[PDB]
Amino acid sequence: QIRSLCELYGYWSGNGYELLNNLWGKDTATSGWQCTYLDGTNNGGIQWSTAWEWQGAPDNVKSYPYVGKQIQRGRKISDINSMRTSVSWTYDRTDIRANVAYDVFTARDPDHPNWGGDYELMIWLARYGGIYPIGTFHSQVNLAGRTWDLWTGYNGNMRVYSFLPPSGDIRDFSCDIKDFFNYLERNHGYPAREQNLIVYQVGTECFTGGPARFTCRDFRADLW
Ligand SMILES: OC[C@H]1O[C@@H](O[C@H]2[C@H](O)[C@@H](O)[C@H](O[C@H]3[C@H](O)[C@@H](O)[C@H](O[C@H]4[C@H](O)[C@@H](O)[C@H](O)O[C@@H]4CO)O[C@@H]3CO)O[C@@H]2CO)[C@H](O)[C@@H](O)[C@@H]1O
Repeated sequence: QIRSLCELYGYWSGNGYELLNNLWGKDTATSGWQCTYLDGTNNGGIQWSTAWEWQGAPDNVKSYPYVGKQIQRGRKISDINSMRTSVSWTYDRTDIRANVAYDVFTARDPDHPNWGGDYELMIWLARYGGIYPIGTFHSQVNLAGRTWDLWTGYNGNMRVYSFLPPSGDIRDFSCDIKDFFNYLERNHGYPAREQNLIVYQVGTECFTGGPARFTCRDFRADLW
């Protein structure tokens, strides 16, 4: 690896991207740790990985190490035409409580901190070990060439929309996240004209299990 980010909130940035050893829930663990590795910044993308083992509190996320596309504050979702992104990844085992997911926060306050927002949009590419997203099943949705189970609910005051694979995982994926926002704007009253983009990330929420290793063979993200 080029860089080893094994500290709590170990951080790298470059080429318009950032990487964080985001162990935000680790104090709920009874044992374990996690490191995030920058493997490469080849071909306009990021190659990275994270190794971990966690025990305790099986409904509590211990971490969400991520790669993020850096963005300028104050961009209304309605004024973003496209959020084209692709990811290729593997997990070395699936007998773990973990996901792989895109995470996007928006807020009416353009200076909202990066830990949350008024709304959260997740796109899950894996759902291992019997975990659930926030909330309850809403409906099925056709986007990005696939069918999704949309779940909705609240984390505090924040409305969370999670799009899940009905079956299996999706280890090679590409989409335009604006298709997902546009769907929410039309059918869920999502106030895109009032909401500013806060973060634009992909990573893995880790609950329990391991030793496990997530490898992101390639990540790219753009927005116009
Ligand atoms: O909290 C600040 C922290 O947030 C991090 O971002 C979180 C979002 O806050 C969060 O909404 C979301 O994590 C979800 C996860 O997707 C769900 O699978 C999980 O569901 C739990 C649920 O909470 C329980 O009630 C239920 O019984 O069990 C299920 C699991 O089976 O809930 C969590 C939130 O608790 O996604 C984001 C990534 O972790 C930020 O990354 C960080 O910066 C912030 O400090």
